[PDB]
Amino acid sequence: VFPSSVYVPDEWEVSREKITLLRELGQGSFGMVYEGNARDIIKGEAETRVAVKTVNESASLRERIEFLNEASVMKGFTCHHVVRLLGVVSKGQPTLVVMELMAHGDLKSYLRSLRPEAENNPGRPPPTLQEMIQMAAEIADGMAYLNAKKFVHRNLAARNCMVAHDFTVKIGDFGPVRWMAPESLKDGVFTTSSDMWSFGVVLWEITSLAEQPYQGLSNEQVLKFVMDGGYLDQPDNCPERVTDLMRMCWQFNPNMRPTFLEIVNLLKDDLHPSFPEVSFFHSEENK
Repeated sequence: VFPSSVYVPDEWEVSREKITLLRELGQGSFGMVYEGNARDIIKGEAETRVAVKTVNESASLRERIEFLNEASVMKGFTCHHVVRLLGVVSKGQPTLVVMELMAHGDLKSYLRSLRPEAENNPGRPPPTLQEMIQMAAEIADGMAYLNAKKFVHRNLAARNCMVAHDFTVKIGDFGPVRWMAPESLKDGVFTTSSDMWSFGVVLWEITSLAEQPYQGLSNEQVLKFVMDGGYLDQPDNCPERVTDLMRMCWQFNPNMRPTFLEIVNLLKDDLHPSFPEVSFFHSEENK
């Protein structure tokens, strides 16, 4: 077994010289991710802020190929609520995969920065109900898109959601006992329905400002607790509407949980005016 390189140097190929790296953003599944700038990568803008993925130096040839193969797959995604591919540098080493930059980082980090005791509090109040409903809809929309494209996330969590410069939340990377559905923990079965369970946990993270799920329980205890039918307690003074969403996501029977499109449908009337203009839900592709 050995993967063939499916990436085709096409319109997505970007000359290395157009990419300038500024700083490290953190380790990605394949290697260090950097914040950078790209010259003339998007029609209409002289330079674009970007995130640049690289592959570990210790990576095998096979892994380097898998890295590029994932980039090729991303050429087919065009959702506003899923972090998008902008370009690829496959000529020579190191291989670079250029993505749109999410200036505010992962959702977990962002949430924890809004905590009152946060040493890096931006001086802004925690998410309002309105902002939470908006985040829920954006995340659900991105997930609905992946589901339409026939992809199961398997790792949805606040740490894997990203926040843009205008605070739009998007699905980040994807191919964690505290985020897994009981059926997944029991039979290793992953579906869009188990993704829904994880979505509920993300809502819980949003309403608790990223507290650790089931804090106090070992991974061992969580495994039994969840498979026994137990679920997370509602965070203090959690908005009733978000609590209702969580409860739907945590139905023991996966068949009883809502779909991501149904989540967006439930929230559609309470979103920013721009939502219908950018969502998968309101696009002609949602059929």
